[PDB]
Amino acid sequence: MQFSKMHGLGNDFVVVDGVTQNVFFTPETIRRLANRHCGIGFDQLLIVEAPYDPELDFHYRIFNADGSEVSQCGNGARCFARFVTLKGLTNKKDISVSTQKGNMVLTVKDMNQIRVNMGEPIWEPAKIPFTANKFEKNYILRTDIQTVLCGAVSMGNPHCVVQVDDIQTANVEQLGPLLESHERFPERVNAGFMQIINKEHIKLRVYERGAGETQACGSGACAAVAVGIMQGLLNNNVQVDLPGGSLMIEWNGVGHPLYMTGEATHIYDGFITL
Repeated sequence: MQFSKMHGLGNDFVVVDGVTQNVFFTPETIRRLANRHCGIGFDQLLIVEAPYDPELDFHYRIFNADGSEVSQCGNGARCFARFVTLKGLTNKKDISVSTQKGNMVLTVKDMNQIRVNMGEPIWEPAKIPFTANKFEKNYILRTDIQTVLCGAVSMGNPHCVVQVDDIQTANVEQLGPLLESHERFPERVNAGFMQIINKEHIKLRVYERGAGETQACGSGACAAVAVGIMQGLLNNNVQVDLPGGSLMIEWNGVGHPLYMTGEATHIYDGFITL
């Protein structure tokens, strides 16, 4: 079985062409391959599978180094785009791929960058879901250690954004878990902590629900910029500085989809029996 190693936003992946290969991994296998000393070594592994829908071009499923089939933050979306074109699985500049959570449209820019369409951010409280009387630009959340102000959005997963004085000293370790599993969030939520530098530049740290703080969470970057733009604190087209890397977020208000631009680098190709 042949594969290709790539990386983006501090995370290195192992992409596999499951469209022409009948591959199938089990938690064990993945955990074994994910081993940096006895395996291929990688943070995540995604498989390019055929979409059983004439509407979509491809379908893919990311995997945690643990072997669990994750599905959040739209990770490896650019790696999938770059891989799919490099190996010549398509020739279209615009690709419609689906994941465990809905789907998205990616476009390969001439700048070799990959622009992703995350659709329009959902604000309806009950549609996030988030228990709130009505929509507010600033919801008051109360935690055991303190009451905070935040914004709630939705790309497909629930998102809670909190502004901080300094990204490095943000009590993410304590507050993150507090917000992640809050009662006002029926299905938990992704707690994002962002620090505003300019009206077009912000630093952020996300605490993925059921996972915790990771290298980078695409979705989190989108949500952060959304509330920022809705709050009128950020301009359209904002750069997001995540621990793993940077991202170019674009959005022109309600009635417009939210675009997320980033890049993926191909390192090498490999072959492994079984």
